[PDB]
This record gives sequence, C-alpha cells and structure tokens, in this order.
Amino acid sequence: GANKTVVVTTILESPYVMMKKNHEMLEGNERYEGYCVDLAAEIAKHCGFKYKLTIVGDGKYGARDADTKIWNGMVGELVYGKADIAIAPLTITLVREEVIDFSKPFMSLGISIMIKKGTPIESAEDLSKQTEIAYGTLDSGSTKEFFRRSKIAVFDKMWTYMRSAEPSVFVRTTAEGVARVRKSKGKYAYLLESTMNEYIEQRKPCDTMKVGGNLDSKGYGIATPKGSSLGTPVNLAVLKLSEQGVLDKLKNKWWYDKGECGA
Amino acid sequence: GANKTVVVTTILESPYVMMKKNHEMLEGNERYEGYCVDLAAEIAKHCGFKYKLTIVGDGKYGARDADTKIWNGMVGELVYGKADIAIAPLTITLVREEVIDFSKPFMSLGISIMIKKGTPIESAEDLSKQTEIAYGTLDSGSTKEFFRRSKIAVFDKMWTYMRSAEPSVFVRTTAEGVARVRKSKGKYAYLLESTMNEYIEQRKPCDTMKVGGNLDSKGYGIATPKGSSLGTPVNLAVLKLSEQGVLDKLKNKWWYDKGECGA
Ligand SMILES: CC(C)S(=O)(=O)N[C@H]1Cc2ccc(Cc3ccc(C(F)(F)F)o3)cc2C1
Ligand SMILES: N[C@@H](CCC(=O)O)C(=O)O
Ligand SMILES: N[C@@H](CCC(=O)O)C(=O)O
Repeated sequence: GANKTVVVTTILESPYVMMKKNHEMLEGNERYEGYCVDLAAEIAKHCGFKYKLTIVGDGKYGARDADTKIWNGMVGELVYGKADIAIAPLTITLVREEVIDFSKPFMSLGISIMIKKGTPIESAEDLSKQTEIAYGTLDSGSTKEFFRRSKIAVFDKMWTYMRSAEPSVFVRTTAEGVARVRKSKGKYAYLLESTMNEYIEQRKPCDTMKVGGNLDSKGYGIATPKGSSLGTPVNLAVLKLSEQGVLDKLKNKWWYDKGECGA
Repeated sequence: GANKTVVVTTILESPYVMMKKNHEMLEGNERYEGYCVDLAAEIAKHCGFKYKLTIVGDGKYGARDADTKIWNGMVGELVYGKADIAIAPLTITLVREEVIDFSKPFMSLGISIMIKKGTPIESAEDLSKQTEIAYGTLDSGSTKEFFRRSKIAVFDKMWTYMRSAEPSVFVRTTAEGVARVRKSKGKYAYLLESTMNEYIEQRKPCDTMKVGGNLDSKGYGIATPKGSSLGTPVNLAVLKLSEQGVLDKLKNKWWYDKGECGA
C-alpha cells in the first residue's frame, strides 16, 4: 500500500554507528553518526523512503537459540517484524540467508587477530599451539559460529580451547574485547572482523595490531525480512553506490580520514 | 516440471576454464579443467542437477549494444534462453543485475594494472599523466564499462585517452592483452581484473607484474535468467561452499598451487 516510515535496526559499533558526543541535545536520526548512518541516508534517497534509526534492543548481531529456535539481535528484529531493514555490519551467512534477505555485500571482511602491540603471535596457528595467551570472540555473531562449525584442524583446535576456557574468553561487545586486549598486558588476543580490527588500529592509544592473514572471505549485506518489497530496490541501490564510488568514499571518510595513529 | 540437464555457459579464461591439453581425445565436461569447472561440479552436486558445459559462442562476457539493445556474450545467452546458468568469472554489475540474477559473489576482484617487468608505472595516476606507454582493456566487459562510465578525474582522463587511441588499445581476449604486454617491450600496460592479473604473474615466462592498488571492489557471481528456479538453490550452495572452505581450497588449487615463478 501507501509508503510507511521504514524502521531501520542497527548496532552501536565503531565506526558504523555511534552516538554523537552531543546526542542528548539531539533528536531522531541526528543523534547518530558513522558509516552505516551515512549509508542509511544514501539507500533511503535512492529507494525514495523515509526512515527511523533504532538501535537493536538486546545489542546483538543475531543468533538462533539451539533449544528455543528463537532469533535474537538484529536478525530477530527482522524475523519477528519489529524492524523493516537492518543497515549495519551484519555478515552474510547461510543460517541467516535462509531466514532473511541479504543485499549483495557493501563491504568485505574476514576474521582476523587483534593483539596488544608486542604480543608474540603472528597467526591463528601460533594461538592454537600455545596457552599462555588467552583468546576469544564476540558472543552472538558470525565469528563465534565460524569457530564452532569449523572442520579445519587449527580452528577446531581453537574452538575446543575457547568453548572450555576459564574464565570465559567470550565478550558481549567488540569494545569489551578491545578493552580486554588493552588491559591484559599481551595475555589476551581478540578474534574480530578485519574491518573493526583496522579501524581500532588507527585509534588512540594506538596500542593494538592486526596480525596474520584473514581466516575467511565474507561480506556485510543489507538485510530485510524474507520477501519484503525493499529487497530488490535496496540491492540495486547498493550496486549503484558501489559503481558511483560512494562506498569507497564512505570507507575513506570513516577509516583513513579518522586515522589518529599517524600515516 | 521434471528435471532437465542444465546448460551451463562459461568462457575460456585462465585459470577458470581451459581445454585440457588432450581435450580432443575426451568428450563432454571431461574436455575442460579449472576453477569454474570444479565449481560447476560442486554447485551441481549441492543443487542435485546434471549439466553440460558449453563455451559461449561469441567468446564474450556480456555487453548490451547501445543501438540494438541486444545483449551479447554469456549474459546474452542467459537473456535469450540459450543457457540455464553462467558459471564463470562474470562480474556483478548494475546493468547486468537488472536483466539476470546473480548469486552472492564467490570470488572478489578489483581492476588492476599489469605491466611488463621494469615498466616505470606504479599506478593509474602514473598512466594518466604520460603518453609513451599505451594502455587499454578487454572489449565487451565490466572493466571497459567502468572507465567509460567513471566520473572520477583520473579514470575519466584515462577513458578519454583510451577511446581515441590509435592503434586501438582494446583487446578481444585477456590472452591478447597479456601477449601485447609481453611483446610491447614495456610500451603497453593492460588494465584487467586482479584475479587474472595475479594468476598470470605466477606463470612462465614470469615477465609480468601487478602494480598499484585495485581501482574498485567487486565480485563474480553465478548468473541465471531472471526468475529461474535455480537462483535460490545456487545462491545457498555458494554460501555453503564459502563456509565449508571449498572456495578457498579451489582458489589455492588454481592459483598458488599452479605457481611456477617461485615463492
Ligand atoms: C558468498 C558469501 C559468503 S558473501 O559473503 O556474499 N561473498 C563473500 C565473497 C566476496 C567476494 C567479493 C566481495 C566484494 C563485493 C562488493 C560488492 C560485490 C558485488 F560484486 F557482489 F557486487 O562484491 C565480497 C565478498 C564476501
Ligand atoms: N559482523 C558479525 C559480528 C562481529 C563478529 O562476529 O566478529 C555478525 O554479523 O555476526
Ligand atoms: N569479469 C569481466 C571481464 C574481464 C574484464 O572486463 O576485465 C566481466 O564480467 O565483464
């Protein structure tokens, strides 16, 4: 029928969406800034709709409970129809693609290792063959799933360790994993997406480092409930933005341009 | 209705599809080898269909004629229903996505520069600010389109030169562009996808080099005629193969493992 204001679910995750420092003196979409804020603006213009940014209530990306089969996070919000579109760093996975539609990816990533600077680790293989340095992942996300489902020897080795490690090596938010890297004096490494890894690397206090190659090749896509009218228009808009250079321009804006660790 | 042998259009393009040296003493699919041959086998198994590999009659990727509006190449073959699926290094573009369905990408690429070794060029900017060294692209493809449609200063500068260069700087096949790089004594550089650039770099006579960063970020997707029943199954199979590590394994097989220029 007649066009509705589109409800957008997203996640507070640097540099994609952040509360502006002065958010309290602002209302609506103006409260927020970052790569996915800007991308929301572009997609909305190109598909000709009005929208409201809403941070995902539980603060999670999206995972199905093995028992209940209930989806949580931003995926949950699409699945149960609380939100019309998710515009966030949400990784295209098989388990998600079956319950929600994904645009072609708007940004690439792969799983990667953050160390505190000077940590004697260069790779995942290094992590797997030692125990002095603890390591983990975000909860409720594609990185955790990757390790749990991996048949590859080293990642299976890593997963068997991580699932049973005491204290827990898993974290609620990316900012928590980073905090743990920075405070653990080289005795914690964090497994996170290269995109986030690279952003943080170029942020004060400039004490972290991405090491080794990526463990996989995947992408973020814009997600809509299965069969939503927004799917096709959103997918075309992503490819047009790609082809206009907008995505690279936005990547430059929120990564390189934000760099505060020198050249 | 009842399952038909699926007609697969593909292109002779190293290392994706090649005639085996002994192809003449072979019949059917067995004549061919390479990354997309193997990927065809996997997709077919996972979607449970039988298929016949056919090389695209005109040897082109796919471009619409400005006058007639006729699609040529593998895109043409899908559009006019000569083929049921294209399994090849076929770049996801906006103009193609409107006339055919694309899987999520199975491999990434970006536009890149091949030089003969010792050519005093490190970038696209370098190419644009000189004239002694000629440069071009493949005909009938996404790289040519990228330059023609670019509003970015340097690529617009490059396109204005390339479209009017005498003799023609455009080539019919990748193997022709490479041949021209190798025979032109450093006086030709070739603009081609990084994937192809990287393969050739590691092939005898080991006289070529990828220089500079990629001009864009795009991907290859499996393509089907718009609304084909194969679309969704093929798309899920690509994500499952990604997640099983098959795609990386196949990338290793046909790139690194084929390397004959040392380490
Ligand atoms: C196959 C799935 C795991 S995925 O996450 O969708 N595909 C993975 C592999 C890959 C390859 C290239 C890219 C980069 C990119 C941007 C835009 C496009 C376009 F061509 F589709 F438009 O391609 C991302 C990914 C992630
Ligand atoms: N992008 C991930 C979250 C980050 C991570 O898992 O490392 C997801 O969509 O689940
Ligand atoms: N992959 C390209 C062909 C190679 C090129 O244009 O450089 C296409 O699909 O058109």
